[PDB]
Amino acid sequence: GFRKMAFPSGKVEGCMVQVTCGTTTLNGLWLDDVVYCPRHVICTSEDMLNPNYEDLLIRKSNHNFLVQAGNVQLRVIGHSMQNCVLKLKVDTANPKTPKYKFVRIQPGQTFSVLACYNGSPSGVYQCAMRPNFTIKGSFLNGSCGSVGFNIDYDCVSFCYMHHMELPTGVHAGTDLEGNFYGPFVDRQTAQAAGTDTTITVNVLAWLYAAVINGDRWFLNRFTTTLNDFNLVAMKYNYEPLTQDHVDILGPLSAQTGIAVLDMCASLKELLQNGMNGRTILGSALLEDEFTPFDVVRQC
Amino acid sequence: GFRKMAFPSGKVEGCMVQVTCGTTTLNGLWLDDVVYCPRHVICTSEDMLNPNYEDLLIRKSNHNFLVQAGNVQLRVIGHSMQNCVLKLKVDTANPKTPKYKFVRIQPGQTFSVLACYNGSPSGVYQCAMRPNFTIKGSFLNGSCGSVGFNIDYDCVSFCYMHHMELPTGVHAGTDLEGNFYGPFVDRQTAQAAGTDTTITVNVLAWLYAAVINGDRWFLNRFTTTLNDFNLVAMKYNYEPLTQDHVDILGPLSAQTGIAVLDMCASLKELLQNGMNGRTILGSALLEDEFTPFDVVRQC
Ligand SMILES: [Zn+2]
Ligand SMILES: [Zn+2]
Ligand SMILES: [Zn+2]
Ligand SMILES: [Zn+2]
Repeated sequence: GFRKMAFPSGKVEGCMVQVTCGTTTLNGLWLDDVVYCPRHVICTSEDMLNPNYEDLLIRKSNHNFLVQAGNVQLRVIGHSMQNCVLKLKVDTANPKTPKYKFVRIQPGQTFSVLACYNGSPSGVYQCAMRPNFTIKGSFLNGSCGSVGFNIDYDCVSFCYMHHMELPTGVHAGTDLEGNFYGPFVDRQTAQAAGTDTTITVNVLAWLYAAVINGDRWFLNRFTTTLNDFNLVAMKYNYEPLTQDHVDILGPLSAQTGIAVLDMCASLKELLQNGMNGRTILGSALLEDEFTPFDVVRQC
Repeated sequence: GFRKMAFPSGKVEGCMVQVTCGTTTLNGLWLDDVVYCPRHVICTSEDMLNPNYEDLLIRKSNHNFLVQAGNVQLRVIGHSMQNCVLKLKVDTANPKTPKYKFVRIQPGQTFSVLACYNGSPSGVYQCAMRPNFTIKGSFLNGSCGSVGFNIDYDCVSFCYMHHMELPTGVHAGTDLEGNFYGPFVDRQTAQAAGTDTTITVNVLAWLYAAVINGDRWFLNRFTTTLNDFNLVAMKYNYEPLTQDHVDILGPLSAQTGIAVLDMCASLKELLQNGMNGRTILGSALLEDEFTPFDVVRQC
């Protein structure tokens, strides 16, 4: 069978802490002797309208930051602002610190989010960095500081920290060095996401998953070319397909005996004719939040 | 926002072990001094055509069972068959054993699956016990023994262990005492799932989630009665709605200001008119794998 699957979240659960500074409380990421959290923990609600973060951070010293792991306080002994994240140096290294790296991921790639509330993990789900650098997530109040990650079996690649819901109801945040994905700033003002487009190479990987799992009704007797496939992609706001994308689809092509362009042709007719009320892998729409790697691990 | 969300899987990752007995290797659940796994670990491929499990298990002693946690062997010192599960008593209690209970869940309830391969957690996803007591999962070879669970913040309720893919491609397994959900037996023969029906109370909870999250186009100016709502339910293979279901939807009703029957009326027109190509919460079909409790925790 085939489902949207997150990585196991244990190695990250042991890294989540609660951070308070004033009445504002959000989640933090404790790795070695550093806790990472979004800087707007130092902001009141009024502050968020137009924050001068350097100035706000000057009125704050170490003892203003309340870092808690379960029922234990960690003594802050140094604070820094790296872009939009606060680095709270503390006295004790996290004993549960896995091997980890910080990676900025690319639009179209997927990661797992450990959704947290006041330092407590509440749930885990898989999601994708939309092309317009937003994510469609699930972030209640106090979920700020929740991190996105991938696990390549030994170490945790941290790639996301949640900072904001935007007026569209969609989600924005940073890498773990504090740089926003996309044009967003951690301020409570109007901010456009811009047009979001379907992750074409992912959609194709899904169809390949479908074929592997027995759903192959959408298979056609036509074929197509890449440029003419892309002429329909632009029409239906799909990312243009490249030869790289064709190569990544290679192993799925080599398993299904279905050439990439032949799949591009069936995708073409689904886009120009719709899906007629039928489903692929139990979805009535074209699914773009599985990378070719995601599909491969499930097959 | 709103996504299908699994529980944090750390407390379960530390319980997964690998079990071998012959060339057959699957996953096990190590809690206190007991490892639990599906009994057909004692079966060859030939055995599975018509296994006499008591007889097969007699030819097996303790030293035939290879129980491994990462790179450590656990000495088996007693073996039992409880229904369709093997209870491998071992010498060392699992140090990471959380507080846990074994619960048999009810059709329509949801749980998280920690999908594993040879004792290693590979991913986690949320799913529902379909009314016909199957689950639509993601189970590669060697995923047998993977467990389903809920976490009620302190203890892990284990409710599922995967035993079988059926000829439909759908999934069947047992509670942790070894009793199949549904009419299925751990034998490689033809086995019908029977007609699967939509989990009506869940679908309604989803619409309530949708309303809360801003999608409310499906709201109508009609209303309806419960029996006439159910007269359309039977037509579209939906579980009949009861007063209990209405009560569970209560808090969502009290939050949305939308009476349950008014929602049942909008559901009625979606079932008899379809969804016209639009989406609710980004789905082009009616979603039934969120309980009212699932929706409530996300709101
Ligand atoms: Zn925030
Ligand atoms: Zn690594
Ligand atoms: Zn098996
Ligand atoms: Zn409990």
